Amino acid sequence: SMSYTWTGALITPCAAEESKLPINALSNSLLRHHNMVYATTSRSAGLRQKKVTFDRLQVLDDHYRDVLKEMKAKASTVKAKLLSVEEACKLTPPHSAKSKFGYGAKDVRNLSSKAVNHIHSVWKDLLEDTVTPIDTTIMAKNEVFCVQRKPARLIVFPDLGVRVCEKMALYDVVSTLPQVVMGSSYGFQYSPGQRVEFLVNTWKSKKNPMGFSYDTRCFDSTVTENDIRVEESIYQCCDLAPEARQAIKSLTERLYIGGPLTNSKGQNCGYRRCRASGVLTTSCGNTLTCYLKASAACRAAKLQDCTMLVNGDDLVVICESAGTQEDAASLRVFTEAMTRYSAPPGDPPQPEYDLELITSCSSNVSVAHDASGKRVYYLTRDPTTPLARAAWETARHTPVNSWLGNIIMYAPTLWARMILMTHFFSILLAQEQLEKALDCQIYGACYSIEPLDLPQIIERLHGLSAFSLHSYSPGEINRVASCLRKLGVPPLRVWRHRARSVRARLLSQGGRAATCGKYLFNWAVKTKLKLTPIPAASQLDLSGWFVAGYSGGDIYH
Ligand SMILES: COc1ccc2c(c1)S(=O)(=O)NC(c1c(O)c(-c3ccccc3)nn(CCC(C)C)c1=O)=N2
Repeated sequence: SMSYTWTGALITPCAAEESKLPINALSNSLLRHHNMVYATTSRSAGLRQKKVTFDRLQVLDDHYRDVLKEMKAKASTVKAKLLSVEEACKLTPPHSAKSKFGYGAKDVRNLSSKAVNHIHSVWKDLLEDTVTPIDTTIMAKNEVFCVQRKPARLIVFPDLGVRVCEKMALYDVVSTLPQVVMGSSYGFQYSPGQRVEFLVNTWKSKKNPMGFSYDTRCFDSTVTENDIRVEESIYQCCDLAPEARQAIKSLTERLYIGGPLTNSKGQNCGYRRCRASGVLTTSCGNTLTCYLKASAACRAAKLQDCTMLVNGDDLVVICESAGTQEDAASLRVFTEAMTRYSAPPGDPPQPEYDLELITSCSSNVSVAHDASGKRVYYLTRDPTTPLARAAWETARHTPVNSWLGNIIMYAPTLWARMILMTHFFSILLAQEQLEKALDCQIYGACYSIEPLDLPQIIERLHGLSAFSLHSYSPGEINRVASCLRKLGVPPLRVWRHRARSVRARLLSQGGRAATCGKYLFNWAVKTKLKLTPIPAASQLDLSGWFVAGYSGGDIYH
């Protein structure tokens, strides 16, 4: 069937949207080429509608069913708990979109009786009714990039009351099942370093390693009614409370499979027969589905000792080469299979023979050296989007603070230590706002984070190594440098200078601020202070930071 059908009503915005980067007194210290940075808006959603709208054919064979049966056997070992209304309420982000039934995110969080009542009545309707399509809102995401212009991405989500019910029903499943079904292929169980560890061990466990990422064209749109029912039959394999079995079947029929789309104004826009981007099971379902399809395809294309790493719609395979000609021909077959399974490619896939060239989850493995001279592997990416967003966040307060997320996930990197950290700690000092907790996203989930805790976080996730890395590779250095010429970011000798000031200012405050100066900015000085383990390190509740994926699933931890 058709992924979408459209009545012709436009995708409308809530507030005014800004596409040109806002500029303040801090901007020029980061970025001169302001017109290179933009925010997508509802206004360009027609371009997106065009490309995500197509017909889907699907042809499922034995490799496909065999693997599905392998997955179900694992899922039948899983036991999920039905969350309480209160518990699901606590998992709602504070900035989550308000209900049309007259209550909001905070009324959910602080547990007001009006919100709890409506939620209960939504649950009860869910238990009694398994057919009635559930209303959803379609919006355009405001995201920020550098010119490469991309149309706004679409977000489709049900009402706040449904979103809470989803959590009651499925939060435990989507946190627990993916790991059991897909084992070490489940990308979201990994921190950055654990991911490098897995990619490196996988790579080097092959005689002659060949790897490739697979870029599906609009994964969401390629997901069919079949796919959604299949993944439901996977959820159903779990040991569940009778009320959870029921809610899951009903949410599958009324919501996950398809449903009407309403704009922010109340007008009807059309109908959806593919994955909704804004539901709880978005991450988990895409993952299970991508894995199911790629595992089968790898069999259909006779790939040798193939190892998969899956994150939502993001897929990378590492296997044994047969030479460039047989490798070239293996992937076309792999891609034909994926195509039959309704997962056609964007850019066709290309074999890589050097791990550092493999881009997956928008990151690559790279190498630098620790204080001992001991070669160390770490994860990095092209910093263009991180820096484009840092620019936006320099001038505008935002619901999610990506600069802080980028420091947590990309601490060992050159561009995150020398730029992100220097620039933003410089800003927090001027506002005296070091002690203030900020919101940031990790694998789709919102975390409230105190900047002063960064050293301990970084030590826990990356080891003291991360405060000592040096002699980065020429490929990494070049990309960072080339990215700065593009954006008009000051050269790295300026940031070193700024960082000496930023560090000394921090040392002066004493306490946590001086711990920040000592560890985050040790790189900046000629004669370095000695970095030992940190007393307060083993105090943070880092449980559930890298358990599962939650993107579009409206989750707060
Ligand atoms: C639609 O399916 C998805 C596919 C891929 C997804 C995600 C969803 S995600 O859960 O939004 N987060 C990430 C993700 C990040 O959010 C982030 C990230 C970046 C900056 C700030 C916070 C998180 N980083 N990486 C790379 C590092 C890890 C693979 C070790 C990511 O892959 N990737």
